[PDB]
Amino acid sequence: QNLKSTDRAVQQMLDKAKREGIQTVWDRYEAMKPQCGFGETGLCCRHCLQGPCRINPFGDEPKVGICGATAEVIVARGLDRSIAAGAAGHSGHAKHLAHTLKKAVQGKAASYMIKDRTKLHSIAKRLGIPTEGQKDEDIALEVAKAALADFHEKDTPVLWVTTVLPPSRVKVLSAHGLIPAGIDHEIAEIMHRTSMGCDADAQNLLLGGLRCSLADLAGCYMGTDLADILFGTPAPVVTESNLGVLKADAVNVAVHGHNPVLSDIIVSVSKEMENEARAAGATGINVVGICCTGNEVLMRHGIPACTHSVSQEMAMITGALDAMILDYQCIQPSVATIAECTGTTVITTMEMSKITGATHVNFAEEAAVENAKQILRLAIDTFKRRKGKPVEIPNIKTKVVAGFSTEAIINALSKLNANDPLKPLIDNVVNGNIRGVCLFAGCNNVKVPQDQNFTTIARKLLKQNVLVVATGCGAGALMRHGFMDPANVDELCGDGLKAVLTAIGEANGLGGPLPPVLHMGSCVDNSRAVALVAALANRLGVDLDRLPVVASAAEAMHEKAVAIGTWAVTIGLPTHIGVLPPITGSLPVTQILTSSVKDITGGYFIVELDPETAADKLLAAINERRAGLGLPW
Amino acid sequence: QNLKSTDRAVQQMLDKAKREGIQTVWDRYEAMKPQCGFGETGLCCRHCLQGPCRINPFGDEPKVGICGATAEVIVARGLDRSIAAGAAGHSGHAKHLAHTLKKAVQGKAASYMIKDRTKLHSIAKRLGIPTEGQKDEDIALEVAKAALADFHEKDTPVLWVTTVLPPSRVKVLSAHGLIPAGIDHEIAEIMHRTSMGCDADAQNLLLGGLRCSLADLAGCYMGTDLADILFGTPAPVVTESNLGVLKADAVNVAVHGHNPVLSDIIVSVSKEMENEARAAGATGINVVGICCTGNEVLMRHGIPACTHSVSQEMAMITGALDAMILDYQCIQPSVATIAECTGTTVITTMEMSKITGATHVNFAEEAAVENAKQILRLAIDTFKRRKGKPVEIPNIKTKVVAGFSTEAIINALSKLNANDPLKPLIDNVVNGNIRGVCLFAGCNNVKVPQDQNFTTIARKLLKQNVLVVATGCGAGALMRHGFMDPANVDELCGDGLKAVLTAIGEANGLGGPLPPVLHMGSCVDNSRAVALVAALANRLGVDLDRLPVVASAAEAMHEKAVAIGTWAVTIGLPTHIGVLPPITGSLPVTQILTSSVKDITGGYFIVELDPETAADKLLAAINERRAGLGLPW
Ligand code: SF4
Ligand code: SF4
Ligand code: FES
Ligand code: FES
Repeated sequence: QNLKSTDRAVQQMLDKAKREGIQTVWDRYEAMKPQCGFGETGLCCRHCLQGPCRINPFGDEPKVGICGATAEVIVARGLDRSIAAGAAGHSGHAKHLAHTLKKAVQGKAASYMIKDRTKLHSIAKRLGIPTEGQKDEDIALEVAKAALADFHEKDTPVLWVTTVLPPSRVKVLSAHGLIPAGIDHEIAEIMHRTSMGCDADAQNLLLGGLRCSLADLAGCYMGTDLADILFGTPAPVVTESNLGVLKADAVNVAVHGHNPVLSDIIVSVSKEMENEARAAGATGINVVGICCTGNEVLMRHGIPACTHSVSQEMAMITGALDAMILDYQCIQPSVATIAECTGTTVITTMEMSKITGATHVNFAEEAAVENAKQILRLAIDTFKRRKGKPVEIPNIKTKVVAGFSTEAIINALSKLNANDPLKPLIDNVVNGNIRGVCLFAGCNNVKVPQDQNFTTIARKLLKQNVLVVATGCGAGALMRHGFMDPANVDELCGDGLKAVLTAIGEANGLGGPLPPVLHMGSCVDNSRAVALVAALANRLGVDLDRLPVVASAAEAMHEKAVAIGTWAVTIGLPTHIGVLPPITGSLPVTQILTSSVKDITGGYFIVELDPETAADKLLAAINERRAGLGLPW
Repeated sequence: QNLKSTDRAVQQMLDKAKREGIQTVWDRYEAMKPQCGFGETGLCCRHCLQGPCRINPFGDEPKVGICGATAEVIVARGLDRSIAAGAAGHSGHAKHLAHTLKKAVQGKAASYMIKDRTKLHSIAKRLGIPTEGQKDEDIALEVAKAALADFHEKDTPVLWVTTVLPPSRVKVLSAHGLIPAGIDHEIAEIMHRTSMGCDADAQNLLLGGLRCSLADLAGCYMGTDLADILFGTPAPVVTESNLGVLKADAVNVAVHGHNPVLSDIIVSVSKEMENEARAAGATGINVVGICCTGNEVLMRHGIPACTHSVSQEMAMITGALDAMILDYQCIQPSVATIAECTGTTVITTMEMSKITGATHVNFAEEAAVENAKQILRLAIDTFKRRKGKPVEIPNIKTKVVAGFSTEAIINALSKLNANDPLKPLIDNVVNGNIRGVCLFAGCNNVKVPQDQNFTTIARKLLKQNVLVVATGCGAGALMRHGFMDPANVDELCGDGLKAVLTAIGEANGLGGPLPPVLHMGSCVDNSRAVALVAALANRLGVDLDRLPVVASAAEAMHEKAVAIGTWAVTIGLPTHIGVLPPITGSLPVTQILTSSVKDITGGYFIVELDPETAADKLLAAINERRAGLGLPW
């Protein structure tokens, strides 16, 4: 089972699923082998009913699509649609939060409110919305209106791009026509230009993809901004991760998906139904996180993380998961059939994300508390149905220190330099105690033994004094293997990084270091890493493509992860991807994405499936940036 | 060659391409055989990097996608994305025209203007925009603003849906949540909900697809409305079609694509450069149409149609096509390589639709006349380069009567009843002289011998007294085979239909009938057929799903054609498709789309590849509707 997952709790549940005959994502993967090589290389097109068209990577015909589309065009069009789909998910999430904020301050949903006034006012200021002499509810109404306005064309470009990057970067992007005009506008223009008989030039297509990836960035940053207003900006928190955070004698409720508009309420309501849970025989209601929605409530409330991404079914296999409360994105639809076997109540809540066989509860912000109670009462009923049934919760968990929003990181650094908080970080980059920064992002992928790339790469970088930050299921992988536990700094970190983590920790009252890896939150919270890197750029007076900062989507899966990787390139970062995107069937497209895009944005993809080799390539990229700054390396 | 195309001019050019070694769309099709059956049946998914996933239609594993996605989900998600892509093309076209209109009346593009004031005021009235006491430029600015507003959420739904269908139909659709909130909003929500780990219920997914198809309808109707304001509403016109409209001694310039914002200007400018063309040795500039842009200028100006859709390369093979001026959509990218062999100058004009190897001219409304002159001067230079070269223009053309906008049809009928113009049509439906109405729409498809389904089905319906209207490359197929020539009424039409065509024609001064088939314009001008059918419904006080009206996308290809077929179903029509959409791998999805959707919208798909059988099925659907109205059949 260690070929399937490096997580020992997952291995234990894989054994249980095997002897119980429950098919898993790994079993469905094995049944899919050998996979189609045309699709794997990108040399397949179904964009019209003359298809499917495929192209042999090598050999004889077919060499060209039926309409004349070359390999270059087919690969670029498929890639562009994946970016647009990712942008559609992150920005649909943000759009939902924008409507929630508007409702809240219009008096239409009293379960929601402005919790972070400071964040609200700074966002308003960033956008040029006046605050002086204004009601908070009116400032927020203006912010929500501005958020919704960025989805369409207007007299300004997308402000959640142009106001969040340095002016020099906006200038570079504008010169190449890469600033989005509107988030949904760009998504639609991608779908148009990639449809049959439209755009048929690889460079033109890919420039469109870069622009659409910035629409994805805008959606991420908008989602983080709005969630922080509504639910609070994260600060350091201590909790735990992995299946051992389940409790046989509690009602175990997983929140799973992405948008916490529901699950932040589930958290608060669950606390108030403790006595109702005790009346039914439980100790209380044990809310645990899966995937991004779990990251959101981990960051804000210290809710323990149960599992992530590829191993999500395994939480159900314990037999102790009484309910799984779903919104959207990254939910394996198998959970609805597995629930028949495990007893778990799977509940969908969003109109546009239903799963056949799951119970649907039509969540409305107007009714959030009542919806939560309905849902948790199904969870309580399910807990009662498993009175006397044995469960198998692996007794495996790690300690997790998390909550490192960019505001929190700045505050932590400010204890070393109150009026120039980024300077202590830059000082230690300059003197080599910090070699660079690496952001781990994205999913697990059934093709890669779960977590193996994240942990292999992170271990090598940490020993080379790289400051590692993480989001999404990259953070999930790292937390479940101990990388967010400060007790592991001695083992994992080079001496210079240890010195810095310790200096910052001891200045924040901890008597111990910061953890080896800084958890910056959910996938939309990749925007937080952008805020940090942009602030560093501004403090240094350089653009992001001169900073020793890289990104790694080491086990990427979702179209959202392709979008994030693409905007990391577009904003200037060397960006590793540890799974093959469907591009190897076109050398010209591969060359654009890994090489000549450097001349456009200064970033570039590093495609590398071997994680030891990927780490060396990422270190080389960091060190090239150090050399460009005149720094030792 | 008659297995490839039923058009004799196309057959002749296929022989020429064969002996010259020029590969065609039919050759690239042959090289693609056998095509992938997983894609053909819809049982393939590449929506994440764990894929590709396929499902065997029958037999053993793989039976399910790696994430758990069933055949039903995979097929519905692929279909939904095709609808969104079609919606993105028709509404990108409309959006462009909306910006052009705004520019025109803001004084920013004097080559454009309000040409149809009557149309402008009636659209304003339909939308609830005040006209009394307003400048035309201000009415138009408001109409353009309303058009752009329908692309995003706002306090009203999409007005180019809710103001163009009968209130009873809007009520049925609203009750099922099918009215779009915004055109690009729905496109993005499709891409979101079909991404990995989101919507996974076939019925829910397909309801989303129906709503997105109405976003496509809105884009079509907006495009027709705005083009009529800017360029004039079509009225009856006489011209010709097929390759014989090329002239060896003229500069032959094809306008090809969809959006006529450029090609309407090309037409007017070409007339003024006649003397410059004569100075270079030509008789003049001969502008001819390909695909929809050609339909647009055929309808408004009587520009002859050269060819359509699958046979577009054949215009170049004559050797006489001096330039091909492209905007976007349905342009085989092969034309850019074929041009090397044929001498043709292929010119792209739109930023988001480029073709490697073609010359690009960056058209701007602000500069339309100057751009046109630059483009036509390249065409003149190319004409000069072929001094003394033999050309092979097949001497094959048909006479075409076209221009039957809905306003024109109403005006024609009004000569039989001035104050109740629809009543003569309804009278003849009631007494059986008109059995029903059939709209032929959509593309040619290399899988079907070109035009064979359109002409086979049309011949059977016309003999059964069906009033046949046509758009797009369906109109192209019918015009090239003589179905728009009134001289063929005796041969083609049943006696009752002949009587009606003759009565209307003789009342309009013609001394002859209307043509056998009424050309209602381009693909967005399928919206004109909706206006006609909606007006009939309103006059009868019934919904569209009680009218004896059907649609046939008899040789469909483009994602746009899937979108149109889907909104024809959604607004209440029995809708034939003569090529397999990728749905046969899921019987549940097939059953929804061909049967249980009747219970939602009253329309339904008729999937039938045999055209004689399709005609019988369409007649049965028409006759069932007649029976529901209590009419003989
Ligand atoms: S768009 Fe071109 S390459 Fe794609 S399926 Fe259609 S014919 Fe084939
Ligand atoms: S979304 Fe599911 S079915 Fe599609 S490729 Fe990914 S794992 Fe396979
Ligand atoms: S041929 Fe397998 S992905 Fe299309
Ligand atoms: S397996 Fe051929 S279309 Fe994917």
